[PDB]
Amino acid sequence: IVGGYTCGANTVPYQVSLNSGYHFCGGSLINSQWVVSAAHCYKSGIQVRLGEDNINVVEGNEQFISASKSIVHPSYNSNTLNNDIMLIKLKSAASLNSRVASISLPTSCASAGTQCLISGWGNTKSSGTSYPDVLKCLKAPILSDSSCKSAYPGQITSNMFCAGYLEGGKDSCQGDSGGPVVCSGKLQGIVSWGSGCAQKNKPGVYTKVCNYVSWIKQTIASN
Ligand SMILES: [Ca+2]
Repeated sequence: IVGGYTCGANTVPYQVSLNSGYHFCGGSLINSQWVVSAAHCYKSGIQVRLGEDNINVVEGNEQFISASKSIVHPSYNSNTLNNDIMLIKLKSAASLNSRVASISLPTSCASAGTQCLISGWGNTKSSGTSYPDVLKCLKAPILSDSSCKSAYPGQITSNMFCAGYLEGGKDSCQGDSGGPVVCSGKLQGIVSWGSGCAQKNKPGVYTKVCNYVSWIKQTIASN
């Protein structure tokens, strides 16, 4: 997250870190057994880390749970990042508490202009590289579809939305991928892509989770 703030330990209790020997992507706990992330974050051998603040220190509220299954969307296209969503099943149910909690899925899609909370352990520099140890947060508005298409002509599908600040300076970034965009208490986006981070006229692009609720529900009913 570039231009964000320190969230505060466990104040984003649905935020997970996906670990394969190191943090590589975020995700969102949607119930005791299931995490939503980005398909482009797929790796074999994922351990889901819940209750994290500093990902390099055991602070006492973590639950580390292996993935048993990962399910990339049937129509994910890594070339265009269309359908950039994945489900991860945990080997055992998380113990839900004040610091480890699920986030609601949407019923309706989010409105343009809504201020959402984006969070992660990704790079905090727009030019160069610095990865934070503690969880970072950013408040960012959903941009209009017209504005998003203008920014990335020929590349925005109906399953994507833009959010952030066209003047630059505030965005998600590498390493935030797969983590949440929460709007009115619902998981409305997944950190997906963008040209660079926090660059002028290049806002972040996010998977539009409300297009996937029927797939999420039937997949979890079946696995
Ligand atoms: Ca920790």
